Amino acid sequence: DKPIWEQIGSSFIQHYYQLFDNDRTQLGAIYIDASCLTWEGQQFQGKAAIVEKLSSLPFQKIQHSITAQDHQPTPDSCIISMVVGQLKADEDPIMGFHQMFLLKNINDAWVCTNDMFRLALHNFG
Amino acid sequence: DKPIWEQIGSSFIQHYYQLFDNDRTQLGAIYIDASCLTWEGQQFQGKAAIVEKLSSLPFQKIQHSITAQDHQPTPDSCIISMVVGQLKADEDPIMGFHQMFLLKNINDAWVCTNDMFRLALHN
Repeated sequence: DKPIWEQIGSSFIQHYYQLFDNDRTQLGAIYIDASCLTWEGQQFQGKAAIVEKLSSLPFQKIQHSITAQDHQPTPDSCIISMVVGQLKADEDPIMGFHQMFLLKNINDAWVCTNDMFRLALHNFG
Repeated sequence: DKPIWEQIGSSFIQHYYQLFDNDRTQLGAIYIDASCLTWEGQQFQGKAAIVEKLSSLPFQKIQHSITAQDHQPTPDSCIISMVVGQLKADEDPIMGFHQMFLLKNINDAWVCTNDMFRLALHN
């Protein structure tokens, strides 16, 4: 009785972070040539540029934890998902993050066409 | 200047928060009948339900400030806008929030088809 979009969105999220936290050089499998990534405000178009950027991050170990995830179907048969959570890389402070994914079913598989990620900064005084 | 999707997206965000902060019962103006909202994990389907929920919020006045806004175009001619910010309702403590919008041009006008909102935790 759980909607298809929640089932698919939840499984996609789990798989994405599993790949991210263990071997991000293998993340291309979930993107396509026409994909777009926005990381910390910077945009990257196309699978090649996206995998290059993600693989390039100066972290040795990364772990994501999901606080909440919401999924909805969109008018063009896609699935849109919003994730709020925390992340811990190396010995950097744990920080919150927000991420959005748009999934489309192509060739009988759900892949990501749009990925937007932003890490929270702490507001100092 | 800014890419077309950032121009449209940033203008939509301004319209949405201006309506929320100044006359939220008129928020229907930026939705369509089939829009969907998930608010603090609860889903409100259709413009009627969405506008009733937002109108019903237990505060008289609210002000939002956007601390970061990111926008992307999609292959199917839509725009995704991702926002982080702070808000203050009446005399309550300032609270952080995250919101995401999916926009589509329907009947020659950009409108929101999907909206997700979450208040910042802070355990």
